[PDB]
Amino acid sequence: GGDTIFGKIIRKEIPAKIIFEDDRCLAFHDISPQAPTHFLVIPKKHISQISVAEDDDESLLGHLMIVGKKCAADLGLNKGYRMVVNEGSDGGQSVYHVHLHVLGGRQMHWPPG
Amino acid sequence: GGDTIFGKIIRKEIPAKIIFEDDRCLAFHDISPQAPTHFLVIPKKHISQISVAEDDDESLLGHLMIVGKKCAADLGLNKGYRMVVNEGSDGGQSVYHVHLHVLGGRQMHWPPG
Ligand SMILES: Nc1ncnc2c1ncn2[C@@H]1O[C@H](COP(=O)(O)CP(=O)(O)O)[C@@H](O)[C@H]1O
Repeated sequence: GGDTIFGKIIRKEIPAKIIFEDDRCLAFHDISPQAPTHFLVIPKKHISQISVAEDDDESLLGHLMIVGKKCAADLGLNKGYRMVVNEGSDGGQSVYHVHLHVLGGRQMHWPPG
Repeated sequence: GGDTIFGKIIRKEIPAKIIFEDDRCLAFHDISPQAPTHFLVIPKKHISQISVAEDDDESLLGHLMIVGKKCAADLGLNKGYRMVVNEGSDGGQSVYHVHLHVLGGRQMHWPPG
């Protein structure tokens, strides 16, 4: 689902510590975590960045989060966590396939970067 | 609606520089801005934290995101931005009512807190 490394991972072309999968997304642990628990929830539809998402991707986008809070519960993150979507340069996006970051396992700080 | 500060704002007790509103959500500038452009998007129905959210609130959550991107774009955050949702303790939540954070203007750093 796309011409980025997230696509290769979705296509099972390369490995990722896969956490959850359904027909429209895939959750896996970040290869370079910034917290004890750091995983990603990505959709299989190739949306490059959130600013490019359609009104018609609303449920899908909400699914990513739904999936996000579920998988967090199942990783023993009962004390809280932070969810992050980055858009472009200023935002710090590393891969141009939209995705949700879920980080837990320590105190997250303010500001959020 | 709500008991919280955000319930007070949904019910116009205290004003807010409203960027957007609809039947489902409300977007307003943050009074403790962490970047040049820093705004919040809360749903009008009371969900206090993301872990108590049902699969039913999926499109409403995708909607906060869709509106988030709309507003960032309407407030001209063309270089990028970052959306952050805070969960419980570890997440740094004090305001117990679901809310999407949108930050822009400056370069956002990694890790996100
Ligand atoms: N009257 C208000 N108008 C706009 N934003 C507000 C108001 N009161 C509180 N907020 C904002 O609520 C946001 C914080 O919510 P949380 O992320 O859940 C908790 P914390 O600030 O402890 O990290 C802050 O950015 C703060 O400025």
